Amino acid sequence: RGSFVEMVDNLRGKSGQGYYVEMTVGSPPQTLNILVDTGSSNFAVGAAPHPFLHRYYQRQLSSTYRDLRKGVYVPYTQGKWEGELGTDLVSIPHGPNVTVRANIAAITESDKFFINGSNWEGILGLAYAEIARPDDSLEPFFDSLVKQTHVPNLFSLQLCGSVGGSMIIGGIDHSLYTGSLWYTPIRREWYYEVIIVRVEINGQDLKMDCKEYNYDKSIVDSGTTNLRLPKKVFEAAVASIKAASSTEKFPDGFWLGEQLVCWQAGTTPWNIFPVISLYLMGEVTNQSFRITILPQQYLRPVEDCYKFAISQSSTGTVMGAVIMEGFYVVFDRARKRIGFAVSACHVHDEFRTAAVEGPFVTLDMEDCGYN
Ligand SMILES: C[C@@]1(c2cccc(Nc3cccc4cc(Cl)cnc34)c2)COCC(N)=N1
Ligand code: NA
Ligand code: NA
Repeated sequence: RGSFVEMVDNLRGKSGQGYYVEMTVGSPPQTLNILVDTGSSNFAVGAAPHPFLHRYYQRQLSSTYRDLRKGVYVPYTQGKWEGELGTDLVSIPHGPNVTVRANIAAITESDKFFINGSNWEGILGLAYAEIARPDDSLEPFFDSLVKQTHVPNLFSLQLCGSVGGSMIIGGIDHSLYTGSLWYTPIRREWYYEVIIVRVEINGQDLKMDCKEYNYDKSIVDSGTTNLRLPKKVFEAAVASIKAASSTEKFPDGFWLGEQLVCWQAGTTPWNIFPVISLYLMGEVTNQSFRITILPQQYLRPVEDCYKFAISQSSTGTVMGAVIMEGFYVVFDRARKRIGFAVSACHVHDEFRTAAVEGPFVTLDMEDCGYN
């Protein structure tokens, strides 16, 4: 409890390609790098020699593999994969010293799923059974982990924005954050759904009906890059950010994520860009707290050229890597709550820092949830 030195800095990645952890599947153990995803609930790994893959799960080499004789087809907005379901023994070498039997989707065919040039070969869906494919009877990895061992029912993530970080399975490491954790309820166990109750750009309340912030939901998602906002809310959001940054100028394509913007090095104009504050529903009636991020988070380096990493959504709010990179995030499943604290490793400058502050008084917070 409070210290897990063997799990610190167990995450790796490249900018724009996500955060992965080392895992092993099978007996004898086969090592794979696996993308950490709080926004889905399947453990799925490449199992055939797709050209983009450094390696893949070879079931024939595992004595502990059990076939479930069942297939799954998983289409996403743009990409898809299909696989064969089975179970096997799974470990996390820089995680707890346990081995569990978990469901695994052996990916046999995929389209626009694997990234050319990336160093990961599968995905670890850490969300709940409700959104597992093909249905909620396929037990997610973390559920199996907790069912089968003494690992406490929680994990935490420090995403450090080339990239790195920590996944603490079964606890919290207090070295990884400053100040206090502040918790928001998980509204429902499907995605890690939360409720946003107020939004400010540089102190300026958007003053929208707070229902709009969570239309049709708001989720915390390590498998998405952007801070994604409901269209109606995005429209208000950029309008205020554009106006806040009207000092200098960039094309209108930039704000729709349709083109990059560039400055010469040593001299990105950070200060003309506003901070973004999300107030989150608190643990107590009429009580909220707020988390604050920087352009460092929402203007993402591409290789000094940057993408604007806030975008509109038809799927609700998605607090992706743009948000999580400012914070140590505690997925306290046991108490159905999400904790945020200022990350010890977050990218900032000498003028502004990421912030987690409270308590604030906010009335009618339950009206903020969409139904
Ligand atoms: C299943 C699904 C999925 C499927 C495949 C890859 C990813 N993740 C990613 C890909 C490429 C770049 C990334 C950079 C970051 Cl920071 C984080 N995830 C990244 C996520 C669908 O999309 C949303 C979701 N939550 N999970
Ligand atoms: Na247990
Ligand atoms: Na601390």
